[PDB]
Amino acid sequence: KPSSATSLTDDALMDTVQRRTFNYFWDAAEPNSGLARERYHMDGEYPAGGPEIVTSGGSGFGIMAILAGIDRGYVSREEGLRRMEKIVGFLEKADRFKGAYPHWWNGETGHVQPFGQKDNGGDLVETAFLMQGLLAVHQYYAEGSAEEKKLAGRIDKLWREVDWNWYRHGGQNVLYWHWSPEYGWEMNFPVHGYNECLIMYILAAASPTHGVPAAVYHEGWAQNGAIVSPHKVEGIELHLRYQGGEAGPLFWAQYSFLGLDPVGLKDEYCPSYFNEMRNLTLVNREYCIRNPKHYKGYGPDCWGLTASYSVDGYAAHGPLERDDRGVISPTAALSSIVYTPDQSLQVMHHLYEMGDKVFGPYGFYDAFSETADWYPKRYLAIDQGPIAVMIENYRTGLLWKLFMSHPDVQNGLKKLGFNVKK
Ligand SMILES: [K+]
Repeated sequence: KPSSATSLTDDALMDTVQRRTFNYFWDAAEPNSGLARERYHMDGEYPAGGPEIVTSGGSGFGIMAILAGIDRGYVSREEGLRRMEKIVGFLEKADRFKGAYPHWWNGETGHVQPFGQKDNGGDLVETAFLMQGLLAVHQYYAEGSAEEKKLAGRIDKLWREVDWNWYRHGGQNVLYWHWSPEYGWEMNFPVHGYNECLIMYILAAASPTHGVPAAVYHEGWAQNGAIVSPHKVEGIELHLRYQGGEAGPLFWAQYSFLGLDPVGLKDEYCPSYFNEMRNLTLVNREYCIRNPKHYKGYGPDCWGLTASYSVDGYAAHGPLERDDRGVISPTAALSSIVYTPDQSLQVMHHLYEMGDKVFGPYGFYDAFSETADWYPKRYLAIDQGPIAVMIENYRTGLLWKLFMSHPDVQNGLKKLGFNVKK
């Protein structure tokens, strides 16, 4: 029987979450650039950087959330195209470093906003998240209007300009995260797996202009098979060697899989990316259900530990006592809806039922601690984007279908030894 006291259906709940989370990128875009704000605080207080700072990677997630919105008629095609034109216009004029983008710009100036003294140039991980988004928009518009196709061409030129091979630091068989015109290679961070950065290696192999040999992946990312290290965490099998420990924060299951489709995905180092990321999600869920630190509210209907704002600032929360600060981040469980739908939907209903303190005007706020009575009315692009995109991927497979249709992406996957058997 229908009633005001009966719960939203899953579909109406997901619709509502998607509309609001889309509105984060649509209504709360930085007005000058059109890009995703790194952070947005309903309380108006910004102790560690303002809302005018725009994030390259977060904007990549956001443009995918916006694609989802165009496809559902949240906004018109025409409105959608005008936004894409604005975003691409900014990218064509903002600071770039060997065709890669910085982590942050000031949206009002187009100039790099450093994090700390030496990280004032290119960030290739962020570039990779931006490009994963941009290549999906290219495919959405490849057979569109003359105007949409024009925009797609401008994206293809940005894509072509990224010099992935530069970031090998003199032709080494690995990718470095950063490069600065001023400080060069001093950040010195070669990127080895497993962590959130797979899509970087895949896009580097995919580039039809400044692409890298397969050796860069096999030796650099996978370290000649060292990336394979089967072990159990919370009684659950993980196949991969996780950087810095036995597992990691849940976003590692998510960022590189917004456009790259994990379903039926395999390569030399993993017989199913889907199964691995599902199990990572289940390790996270299991730690929260066990709740060894006796935090309030953890359980089957409330789990999900990842990097986010935290009671004492910002922390890389994860399913290990050391990393558990009593803070649940909605993006963790919700962005894993593709891997664990029933379980992620249980969390989504339960969080929605907490009301205003957790579910705000642009969707779920970043993080909360029931134990600490800590409920910030604050958002981050990088936590918001994956909720909208992964809900869509579960519902229609939109972003996967678009990304995976890109002929360069296909060639990069073939070159690295990936196969898809669904
Ligand atoms: K109802």
